[PDB]
Amino acid sequence: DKRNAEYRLAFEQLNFVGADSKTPILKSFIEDKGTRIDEITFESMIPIETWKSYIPQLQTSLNISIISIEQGASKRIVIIKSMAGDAKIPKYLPWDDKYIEEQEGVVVVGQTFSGNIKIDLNKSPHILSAGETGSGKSVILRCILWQLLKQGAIAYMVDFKGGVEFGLEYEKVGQVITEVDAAEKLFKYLVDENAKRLKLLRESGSKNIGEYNKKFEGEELKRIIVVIDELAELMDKTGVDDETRAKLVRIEGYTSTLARLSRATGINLCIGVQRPDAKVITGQIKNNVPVRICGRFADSKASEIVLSNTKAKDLPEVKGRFLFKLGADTVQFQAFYFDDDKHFIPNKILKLRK
Ligand SMILES: Nc1ncnc2c1ncn2[C@@H]1O[C@H](COP(=O)(O)OP(=O)(O)OP(O)(O)=S)[C@@H](O)[C@H]1O
Ligand SMILES: OC[C@H]1O[C@@H](O)[C@H](O)[C@@H](O)[C@@H]1O
Ligand SMILES: OC[C@H]1O[C@@H](O)[C@H](O)[C@@H](O)[C@@H]1O
Repeated sequence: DKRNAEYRLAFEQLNFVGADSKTPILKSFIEDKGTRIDEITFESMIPIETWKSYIPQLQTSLNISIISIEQGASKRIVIIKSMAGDAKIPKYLPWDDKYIEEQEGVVVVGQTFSGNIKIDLNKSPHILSAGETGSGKSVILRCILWQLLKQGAIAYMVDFKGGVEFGLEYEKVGQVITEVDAAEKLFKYLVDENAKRLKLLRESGSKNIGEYNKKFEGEELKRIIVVIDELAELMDKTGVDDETRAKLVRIEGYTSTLARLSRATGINLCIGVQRPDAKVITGQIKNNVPVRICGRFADSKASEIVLSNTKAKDLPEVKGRFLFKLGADTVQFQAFYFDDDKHFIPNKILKLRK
């Protein structure tokens, strides 16, 4: 057993032995081939505090990035959460207009171990971005929005916090919705537009809008991008009056309809969530939004609501580091940093539209 031998040598070189004069014995090594976050279990007579003093050295000796070291079942077992030293992903990756894909509908959200995370909205039509305050889960949505705007999409932005998350500059490129009445009128219009698009597809014998657009020289349907800054603002009906609750009941239905039926019509939903709750990230939403982008959560319950797994509690504490899920994949990636002050240039969008 080569690996066991290598570790024994690395610890012997450090004279890293317990009160029994024994180097740590390797017990388990559970590896995640998607996130590249391993779980390394050891049995030693060495206190956890000595292991933590050796973090810098142990990283170089074992050639791993240590995320955490913690005590297990007994004060004789330690668990190391780590990534291999050869599993390099940047800790900082700024956005560059060079990452924009020429293929209409394709977006790039960041970098994984080998290459970029690309989402084809013609295949995976909706994106859910989950993350706590200061994670950068909204930076991802504005990045996606930028790329789609650069490809000539029509945009709608939903933020009931008076549109702070999308100021005056965003209003030059699209409609910023800040009230429940405007959201109800918007979502009703979106369900109706979607229904008109479906009948165009059925009538013309087209599989998607791309095919329909080939058939009609001057009647081209544009991709509609809808950015919902906070899903809970639409889904939580508590503490509102009878009238407002009924408006939110109806918006919940329009959103369900859109997520389910807007697949080949080019009407994409990019939803932000801060607090994973099954009353917000509903069975209907989860079943119809294939892409999940997830920041680090301390509670495995929060991660299970978003990803149907506990991997988001294992993420490194690096700002911009996220998990990407599409079907069977739960992949670690460093999101591009889309800085509004440097990167959101509204006049480039207005020039390209002609
Ligand atoms: N992709 C990223 N790469 C590096 N730093 C990032 C990234 N995203 C955000 N940050 C930083 O982390 C902090 C996040 O704050 P904001 O930029 O306001 O994020 P946001 O996208 O609006 O996210 P929240 O969840 O809604 S506060 C800032 O100090 C950013 O500089
Ligand atoms: O869904 C497609 C994506 O799958 C991921 O597993 C890969 O790491 C990405 O590079 C790719 O774009
Ligand atoms: O909010 C609904 C309205 O959205 C606008 O962007 C459209 O141009 C209108 O036709 C529509 O009635």
